[PDB]
Amino acid sequence: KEEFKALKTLSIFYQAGTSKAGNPIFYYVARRFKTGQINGDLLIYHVLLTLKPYYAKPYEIVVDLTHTGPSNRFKTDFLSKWFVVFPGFAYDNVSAVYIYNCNSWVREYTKYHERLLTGLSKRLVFIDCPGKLAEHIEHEQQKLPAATLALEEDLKVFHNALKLAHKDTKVSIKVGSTAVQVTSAERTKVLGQSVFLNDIYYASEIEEICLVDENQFTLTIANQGTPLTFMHQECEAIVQSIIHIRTRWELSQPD
Amino acid sequence: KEEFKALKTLSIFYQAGTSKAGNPIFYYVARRFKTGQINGDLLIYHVLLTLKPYYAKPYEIVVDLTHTGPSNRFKTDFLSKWFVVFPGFAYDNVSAVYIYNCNSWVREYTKYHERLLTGLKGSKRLVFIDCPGKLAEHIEHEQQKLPAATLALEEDLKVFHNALKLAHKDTKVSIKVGSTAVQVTSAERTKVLGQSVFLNDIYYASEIEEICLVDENQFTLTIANQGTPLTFMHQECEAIVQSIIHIRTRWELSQPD
Repeated sequence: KEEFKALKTLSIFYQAGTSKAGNPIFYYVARRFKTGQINGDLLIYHVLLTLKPYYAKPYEIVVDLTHTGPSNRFKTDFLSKWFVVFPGFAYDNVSAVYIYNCNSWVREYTKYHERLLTGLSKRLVFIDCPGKLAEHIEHEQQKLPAATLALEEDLKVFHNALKLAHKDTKVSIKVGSTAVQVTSAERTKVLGQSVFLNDIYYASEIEEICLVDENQFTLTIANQGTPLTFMHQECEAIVQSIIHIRTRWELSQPD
Repeated sequence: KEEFKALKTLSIFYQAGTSKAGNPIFYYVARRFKTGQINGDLLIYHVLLTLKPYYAKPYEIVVDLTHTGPSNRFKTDFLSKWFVVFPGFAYDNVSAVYIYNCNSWVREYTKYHERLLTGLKGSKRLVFIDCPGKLAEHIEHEQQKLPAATLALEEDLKVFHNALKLAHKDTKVSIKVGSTAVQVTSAERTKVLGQSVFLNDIYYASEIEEICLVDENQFTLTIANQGTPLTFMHQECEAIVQSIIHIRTRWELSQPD
């Protein structure tokens, strides 16, 4: 009764709204699940009791993947457990699954767990732009977490950047007051589908900001051994942006 | 060596500038020391080694008491050790101690440890400072170097001027709401170590647990880890609450996952 009550306050999984096709919607906020902190069974049970009143009828799911990383992963055994516990009709009634803010780590996780994720049917809809969600759920019916919605406000956008790696990738770098977002300007495949990835780095994860030259800068990210390196005609302006953002953050942290 | 080297990185005690009387200036940032988490002797050693080159000649200290509370206290035996660990001349050589942002808790700490602070009460060398400007006056052509976090609390402030903090004894205060904190600055003076000063209590958006509008003229603030809630009276309470709710919401929207 202790930890279970808590999962509801957390808002990891909750019902809210109705889709344009008339089905109740549920939101799964991936970053709120902490692999080693929260007990798997409790989450499964909380999801179960939330969906139970509805899953004998058509329903839809919005998976909010913003900022989802290894600390939010479903371990191999837990992942497969998810596909066995709910009755069969429960899985059959999911009319659509909307994937929001899919990113590089999640893409790798799906490749590694590819054998199992095969089940996911033209039911998977990747929302490559916060606007396209409207094409399925009227704006006023939407209930993505306020903290997710906040990441889209007051962005300074730099198009035509190039992320350097074994394979270079064209990207847009977006600096907001609390985070840096690097969005692919080219599609990759995630589960057989072509989508735009959106990697998010909170000011609090940016350990170092280096300006190499007029058109190249790097970012050292907590828990990532290799720096992120980018090229752009306005790298000093991009570096200034990120420095201001991280400085405003540091000046607001606990004593 | 790995634990000691970190103290310099924490920026608790640092040198910066020269007074108008021509003496180096050192900054002690009170809120940056956390009792029961930092070997007390290590702070003394870090302070000792940074004053060593200068304490044989007159020097000055700026103590930033911004947001200082019980988690930053000098325990009795540690507070005592600070009076016996330095070379005699090192104390006499302290030409002045500027005290910035003294607050209610520090005032109480001072009454409670009155016995060990006797030699500070009524000292001509303790100068209580109101704003970064008055401190800069004593420093070379106004070149104060208070921590940037302290100076950020000073800008873009919405100020409510004639509020009344309610208690057994009511207090005239001005309520200031900034993007990251709320400040309650006394309008009347009180004694601290024998001097009549203004107190500035600071509450970070993160400590603001609950906000309640009582009447059109009254609101309450519940601060984390402080039992008694704060209650104020003022004609524009609806607006004071609206402004603090905004500041709190923005903070909540940025917490970790």
